[PDB]
Amino acid sequence: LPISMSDEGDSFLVKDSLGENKIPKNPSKVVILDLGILDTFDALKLNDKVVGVPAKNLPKYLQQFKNKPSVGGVQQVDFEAINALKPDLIIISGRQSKFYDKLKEIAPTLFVGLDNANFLSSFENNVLSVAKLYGLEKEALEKISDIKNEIEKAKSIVDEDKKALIILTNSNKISAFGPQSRFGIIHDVLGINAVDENIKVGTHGKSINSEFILEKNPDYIFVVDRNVILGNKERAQGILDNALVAKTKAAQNKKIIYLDPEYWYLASGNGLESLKTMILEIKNAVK
Ligand SMILES: O=C(N[C@@H](CO)C(=O)O)c1cccc(O)c1O
Ligand SMILES: O=C(N[C@@H](CO)C(=O)O)c1cccc(O)c1O
Ligand SMILES: [Fe+3]
Repeated sequence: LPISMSDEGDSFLVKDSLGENKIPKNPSKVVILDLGILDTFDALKLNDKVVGVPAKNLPKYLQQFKNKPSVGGVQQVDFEAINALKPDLIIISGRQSKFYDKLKEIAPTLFVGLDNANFLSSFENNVLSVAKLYGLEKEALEKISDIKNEIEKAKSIVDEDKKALIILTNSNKISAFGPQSRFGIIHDVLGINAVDENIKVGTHGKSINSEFILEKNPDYIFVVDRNVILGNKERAQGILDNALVAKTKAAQNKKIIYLDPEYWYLASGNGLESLKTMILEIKNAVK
C-alpha cells in the first residue's frame, strides 16, 4: 500500500498499491495528473521536468503550469496527448486508477494516492518518494517539517468543546463526510471534533437534508461546493439559506465556512504548498 523503492542504480524499482515499475532516476518528461503532486514539483523546483498537466482542471494556484501541454482533465484523461508526449513517467492519484493499465502501456505509472485513514503518513510517503527520484530528500524533509509545524499551530487554537459537520453540495443535494473520509483531515489531523464521529462513508458522502443538520447543530459547518467545479447556478449558499440551517449555531455565529473546492474537491493534499494553504484555511476559520 505505501510506495517503496530500491535503488538499482540508474533507476529505482518502485512498488505501490497499483503495481510495480522501473522508474529512471531524474525523469525529464513527467505527465502529472495529481494536482497536489504537481504543486510539490513546483515546491521542489522540478517545474522543468513536467511535460503534461490536466489543463481542464488547472486551479488558480497552479497557473505557472498553464503553458505546459494538456493531457486533459483529472477525469477526462487524454490518452493520445499523453502518448504523443512520450513521457518517461506518469503520476496519478485515485481518480485515474481506472486507467492504470492503459497508462502503464505508455510509460511507468506511479500511484500517489492519499490514504484517507492515514493521511499524514501517506502524504509524507508520496512527497518523499517523488523527492527520492531526484535526490531531493533533504529539501523535502525540511518542507514536510514546515507542514508539521503549521499543523501544530492550527491544532493549538482548536476549541475542544466545539464540533463540526463537513458537507458537499451538488445540484441541490447535500451529503455529509466525517473522520477518515476524503475531507477527514479537518477531524483526523487538525483535531476539530465531529458532530458525528460515525458517518464513516464513501467518495461522494452520506445523503442528508437540512433537518439532519439542525439535529446535529454544529458549531462549524465546512462546505465543499462541488457545483463550482461544474454546473451552477446552484450554490451552497442558496441551498443552505433555509430556516432549519438558520437556527443552527454555525449559521448564527457565521461559521458556515465555504472551503475553496479547487483545493478540497480537486484534492491537492499532496502539495507541499497547497496542503499548507488548506491548513491555514481551516485555522483561520476557527481561530
Ligand atoms: O464527473 C465526475 N463525477 C461523476 C460522478 O459524480 C459525474 O457524473 O459527475 C467528476 C468530475 C470532475 C471531478 C470529479 O471528482 C468527478 O467525480
Ligand atoms: O473515481 C472517482 N469517482 C468516480 C465515481 O464512481 C468518477 O469517476 O466519477 C473519484 C475518486 C476520488 C475522488 C473523486 O472526487 C472521485 O470523483
Ligand atoms: Fe468527484
